[PDB]
Amino acid sequence: KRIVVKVGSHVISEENTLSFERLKNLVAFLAKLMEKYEVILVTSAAISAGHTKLDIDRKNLINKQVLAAIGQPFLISVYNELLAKFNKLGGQILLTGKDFDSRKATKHAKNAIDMMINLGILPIINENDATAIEEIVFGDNDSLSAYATHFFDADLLVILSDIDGFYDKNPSEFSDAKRLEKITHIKEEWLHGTGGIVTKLKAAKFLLEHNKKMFLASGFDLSVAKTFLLEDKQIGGTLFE
Amino acid sequence: KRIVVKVGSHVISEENTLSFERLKNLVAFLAKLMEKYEVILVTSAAISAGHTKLDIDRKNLINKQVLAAIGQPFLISVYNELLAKFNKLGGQILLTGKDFDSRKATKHAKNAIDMMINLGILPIINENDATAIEEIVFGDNDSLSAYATHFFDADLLVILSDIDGFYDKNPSEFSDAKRLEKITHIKEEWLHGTGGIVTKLKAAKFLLEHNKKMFLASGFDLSVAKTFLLEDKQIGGTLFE
Ligand SMILES: Nc1ncnc2c1ncn2[C@@H]1O[C@H](COP(=O)(O)OP(=O)(O)O)[C@@H](O)[C@H]1O
Ligand SMILES: Nc1ncnc2c1ncn2[C@@H]1O[C@H](COP(=O)(O)OP(=O)(O)O)[C@@H](O)[C@H]1O
Repeated sequence: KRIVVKVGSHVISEENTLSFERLKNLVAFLAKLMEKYEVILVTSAAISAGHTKLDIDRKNLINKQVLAAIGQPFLISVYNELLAKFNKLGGQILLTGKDFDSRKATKHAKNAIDMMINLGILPIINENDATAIEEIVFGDNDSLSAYATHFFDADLLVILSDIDGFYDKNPSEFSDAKRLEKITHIKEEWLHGTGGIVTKLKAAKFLLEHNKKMFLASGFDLSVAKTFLLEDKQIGGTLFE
Repeated sequence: KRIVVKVGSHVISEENTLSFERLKNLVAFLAKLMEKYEVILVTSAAISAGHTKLDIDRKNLINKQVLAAIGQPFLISVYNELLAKFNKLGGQILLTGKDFDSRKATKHAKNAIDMMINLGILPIINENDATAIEEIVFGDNDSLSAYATHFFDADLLVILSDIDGFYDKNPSEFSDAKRLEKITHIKEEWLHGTGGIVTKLKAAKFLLEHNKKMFLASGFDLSVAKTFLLEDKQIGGTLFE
């Protein structure tokens, strides 16, 4: 069983810094996951990381690309210092949605990833923000992680988010919103920023169409994600299957 | 006036370590060039950098991709530590030859690069070894650096190398080999590893055909390159124009 874990920007960053508390917790979780599964990490937050090195505004798209260029290698260095605690290494992979249309590009990427996994190295994927901007504009890697799950032959995508699950209505607006534990179909009526719930549901529709699964849970408190993946009991979050 | 400096793996590597000395020398040189020019760096040695962290056999191709994934971000952090001496930052760009065929990918890349240069950030380009292997197999970024030069609107590509220039015959094999100081045409008759002189000549042919220039010079002794670029005077190397 191979899983893809996707962590959004908010999960690993505050507005002016990286969240070392949350990164530490995530990395300890990934180290444990790696004993039980083959694990691929899809990370965001290169822009946050770059912003710690260069204080320019994030609204302009081209500014975001520059910040990502500066931030990406530093973000990887942070993951590597934290992984060192568990005697693990992380390898950087940059991909775009268009790479996934290419048999050749996908095959080369899968070769590297498969071998990393074989050596117990953690593959860490992010968008190539030099050549593509889709995930910077809208989605924050939700789609990229879904494509990775299918094309690298993983069984499950786990999205760790500031959203703890999918509800019958917006849970931040409506205190009576009820959590949907299981979704087997994504309604078209359900479908610029991080992407919100819509990019999460679009990723799920892609995965459902390729007979794969998605689990949506909190990256702020890892209890639900931990119990699902390590205790095989669902006590929160939404499973799409 | 904009230039690409390409540094090969030999020039910044030793047998089982990075050449920190020659990197330091390179960065000091780049810091002075930035006073006079818009500068783009194309670097190799992600594989050497990775072998420093992971002891697997460098001769296998998929191993090289893995070593590059680990090494690339570490290599960038070493550039950054050296650039901090001049209060400079580097930003990572990963490209492939195939990216250069797409107008959209190249455009997104140039947008980021142009802005980095405006802001004073050094763009540091390498091949994306997840999705392409061409330069790993044969050429060591000669061709990628030629494409970068043309498509990001630089006037001159400087290749820094083992060899101090292009010669009328192989200077390793012949004591009377004469160095050709200026070259106006690439004879088709002149046309796996780092590539030898031929990938350098293919690069020059590409650039002459696009009304651009190339300077082949030593990366071990920077005097010829420094004098050529900072003192507009050729005392060595080969100029292609
Ligand atoms: N039906 C719904 N179920 C869950 N969350 C929803 C729903 N409708 C709206 N939201 C809201 O979407 C918001 C944006 O999510 P977002 O911040 O993009 O997640 P991430 O940062 O992990 O991408 C959340 O604050 C959430 O409250
Ligand atoms: N006509 C020539 N001019 C210069 N070098 C040549 C020529 N023919 C063969 N060579 C060989 O090719 C080498 C340059 O290629 P390479 O070792 O790949 O350089 P780099 O260190 O830049 O990767 C030279 O050191 C030389 O031994």
